[PDB]
Amino acid sequence: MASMERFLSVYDEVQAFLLDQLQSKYEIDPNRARYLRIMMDTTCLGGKYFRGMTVVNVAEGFLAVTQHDEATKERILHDACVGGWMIEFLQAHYLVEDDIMDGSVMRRGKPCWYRFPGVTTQCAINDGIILKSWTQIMAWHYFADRPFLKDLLCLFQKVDYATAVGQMYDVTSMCDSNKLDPEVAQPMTTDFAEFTPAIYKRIVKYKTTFYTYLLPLVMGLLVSEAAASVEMNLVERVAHLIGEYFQVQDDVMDCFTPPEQLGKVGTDIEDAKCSWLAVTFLGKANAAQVAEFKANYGEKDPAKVAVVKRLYSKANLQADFAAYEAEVVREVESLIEQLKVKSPTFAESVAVVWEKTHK
Amino acid sequence: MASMERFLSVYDEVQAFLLDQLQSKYEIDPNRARYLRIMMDTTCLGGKYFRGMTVVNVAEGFLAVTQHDEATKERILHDACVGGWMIEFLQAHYLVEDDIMDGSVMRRGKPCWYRFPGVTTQCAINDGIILKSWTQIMAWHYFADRPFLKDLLCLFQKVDYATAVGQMYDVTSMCDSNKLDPEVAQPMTTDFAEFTPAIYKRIVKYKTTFYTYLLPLVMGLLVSEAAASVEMNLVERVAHLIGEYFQVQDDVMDCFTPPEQLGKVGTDIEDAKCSWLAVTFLGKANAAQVAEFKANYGEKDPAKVAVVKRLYSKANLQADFAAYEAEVVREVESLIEQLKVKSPTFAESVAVVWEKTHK
Ligand SMILES: Cc1ccc(-c2noc(CNC(C)C)n2)cc1
Ligand SMILES: Cc1ccc(-c2noc(CNC(C)C)n2)cc1
Ligand SMILES: [Zn+2]
Ligand SMILES: [Zn+2]
Ligand SMILES: [Zn+2]
Ligand SMILES: [Zn+2]
Repeated sequence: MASMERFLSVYDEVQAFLLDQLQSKYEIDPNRARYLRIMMDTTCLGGKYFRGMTVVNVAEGFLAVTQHDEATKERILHDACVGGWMIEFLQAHYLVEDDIMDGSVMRRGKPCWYRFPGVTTQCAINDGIILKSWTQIMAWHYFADRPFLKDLLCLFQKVDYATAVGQMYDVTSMCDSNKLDPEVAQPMTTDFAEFTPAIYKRIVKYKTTFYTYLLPLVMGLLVSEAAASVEMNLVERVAHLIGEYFQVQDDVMDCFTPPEQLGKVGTDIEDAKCSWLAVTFLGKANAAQVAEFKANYGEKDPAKVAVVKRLYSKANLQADFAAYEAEVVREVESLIEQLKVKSPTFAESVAVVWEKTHK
Repeated sequence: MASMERFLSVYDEVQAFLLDQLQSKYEIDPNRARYLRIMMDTTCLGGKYFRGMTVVNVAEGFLAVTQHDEATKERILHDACVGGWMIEFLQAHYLVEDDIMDGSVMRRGKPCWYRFPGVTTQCAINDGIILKSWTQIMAWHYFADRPFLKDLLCLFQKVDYATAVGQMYDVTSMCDSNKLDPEVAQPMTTDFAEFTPAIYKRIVKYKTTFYTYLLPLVMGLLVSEAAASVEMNLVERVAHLIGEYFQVQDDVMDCFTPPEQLGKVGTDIEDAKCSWLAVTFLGKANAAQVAEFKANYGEKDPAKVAVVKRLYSKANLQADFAAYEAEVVREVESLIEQLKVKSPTFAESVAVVWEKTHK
């Protein structure tokens, strides 16, 4: 059976299971069941399933090199699908809540969930909450007597928290740390002294890399009972690296990719985002350019936003990007190499992820 | 050591642990640490700790009748405190998010967390997320090799989901189920055909009773390894009952308790809440009263809200309340009785909860 076909089938099974359990154990009525079904489809379907499918692809890899009965192969593949869906639903949770937090308009060329006329922020905050509880209902039901249950839940829990800590670093990234105070409305930074590579790297690592890269790879290993074909410090380093690279590209596209293709009008300039472009720009600008940057950044006035774009184009950031890219390629290949010692299968799955990321 | 003193001490220890782990493992900086410390104190302290302290009080009960070394007594009491705090933090999560959802103004005579000038909805949604992840960080750290870890996490997870399902029943309680549709803005009900005792009881059971009553009692039993001194169906029924009673009283106070004492201006009338008062009023009104109810309910126009209050006063709802109260007292005492078979200690703790609730 092809992997996508399995993964999509498992969605319909898990949806049926969750909705049926609401009826049999939570006294739900059909109209509310239908609301949550539509919620689930609208927030969880329609992407490329990179994160979910990685869990499946990692598991498929170990299946080729490990002796198993047929029924075990199926159980492993089914576990990989459910685990994959746990990450997609985790992602959907974060996307629903982030869009509300940020006052976002569109997501995947369609309106954000909270904007749907019969949803509203009042319901959508809680719909996002339910998405994440669904990930745990899946794990407890499907993996009830799996040996990996404890480790899986512990990992998931750590990644979730990292993500939320990351979101916090992200939403406060235009503030001066020394001014943060729940009592005092927060001004945007004037100096941009916290627009550094290290500070940037901290936001992306917590906000994105743990749930996008670390979680699917390690979940793959857990459902395959293969945590011992790898050096966990290595899997960490390579994920944080591929993950960083991922965010550099979406920081670049937020700026220089028409809103048609982005599936979203970019507002990193006007949100005064600590993006790779602003940081890298500030690491190479002369004094007159830094002053012009500061006079325009974080302003919706389209004219000021077109000034920030001008400065980035002028400053030749594509050269910095290709330099970054060359170094990331170096480091990723070296890490892949170090992964091949213990597992060529796992190293090949990390190679396949990095490819999809790069292209 | 007195129980409150222990419980508050354990707060300072758990706060220190969580903040220290952010620094040592999540690369946090001191100013963000201070933000989250203030967040934690402002959202989690200041209440009566009924839910948290019940876990402690249940555990104290079994300590009197069970042979244990001193070090075990302390470990059990310490576990009860941490578990208690897991419920307070769960509650804080729900209060932070509900206040945002509902556009609430005050909570405990102080502004809702999201209203604080240096917070904003953008941060407060995520602060609420962190509150709930903190409950899991506590459990995994403090209860890492406890035999009850699995059961505790499973229970907590079920209660959390129930609560979120409950919130959903609550936020959609003024809609007609047959009209719910994420595509179509939701009108308030015209007929009030879903303002029934059964429908009311469904909202309160999911929204409140699981986290407020079931969770503290069962968590008490789990940390005491005493799940076998009770009949779990009984503990369920008595909690759902005391819990329902709880909501009937706060539905009454939302209306007839000055905002000074409530710690919050009530808006159940103008939110068109399925409260006990509206339901009970509709179960006894004549046709002219139902029509007047319908012409005023769910409207901020204070004059219309004063009409709804008039109708409730006229309709003699206090008599219905005392009738309800007499029946709840009957049923609770009968359940206590059925609990005494297996455990007089547990039955006495359920007696102590019901007292605090009643008074
Ligand atoms: C585990 C994992 C996670 C994310 C990705 C990924 N995300 O976006 C892309 C493709 N973005 C190109 C088309 C610009 N690949 C791949 C693997
Ligand atoms: C386990 C648990 C949970 C809640 C309560 C409770 N809540 O509020 C009150 C007191 N409300 C009176 C002063 C009107 N008792 C008690 C025990
Ligand atoms: Zn965001
Ligand atoms: Zn972006
Ligand atoms: Zn509410
Ligand atoms: Zn209320």
